[PDB]
Amino acid sequence: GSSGSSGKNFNPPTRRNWESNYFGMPLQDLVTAEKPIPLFVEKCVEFIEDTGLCTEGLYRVSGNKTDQDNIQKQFDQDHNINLVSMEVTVNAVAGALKAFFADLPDPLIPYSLHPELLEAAKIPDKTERLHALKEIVKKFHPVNYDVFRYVITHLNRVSQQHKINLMTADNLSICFWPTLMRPDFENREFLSTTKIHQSVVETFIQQCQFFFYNGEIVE
Repeated sequence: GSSGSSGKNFNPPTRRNWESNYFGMPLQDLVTAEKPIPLFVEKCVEFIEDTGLCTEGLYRVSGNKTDQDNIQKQFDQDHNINLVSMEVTVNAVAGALKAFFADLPDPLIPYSLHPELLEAAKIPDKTERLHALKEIVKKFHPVNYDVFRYVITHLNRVSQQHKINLMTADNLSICFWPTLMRPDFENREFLSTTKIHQSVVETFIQQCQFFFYNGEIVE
């Protein structure tokens, strides 16, 4: 006899910027007809609201970054994760939510709707301005359109209690400007137009309800 074991040995593989078969594929592929909106996003949105929507600058202030690391990682290795169970800091979940949009292979807003969004934002008639933006947002991809709406739907809630999260529709519209649209550092190489863009985004949120909800025109 005298049968004794010694154990086993091995070495882990390599690691690159990231490892996932989703990043490469477009959202349209990642998501399904049944659920066009990505869980990750929702889980992050519904979470914040559930854990109270009065977190000082949920987006403006993130605090730690490591928190987001596990948020995306753990979620990657396990889609059945429970943010609540982790008991992380709202600020964290907030950032992780955006990061996703930043990873997207393409910008939420297409280049074929850049001038269309501004041309409808510079409109004099307040009402018309909302209508044009309500009809233009219809051209938005049937995959991103759903999300874009869900996201904003939450922002509006944050702007309401800005007195707490010190964040208004305008502030949020800017804090999301990066992802929503990531132009080239050299955006001044050509004629510069009035800061109408910022207004566009901000507007959508402010009047994000009137669009469908038909809520009175707020100010």
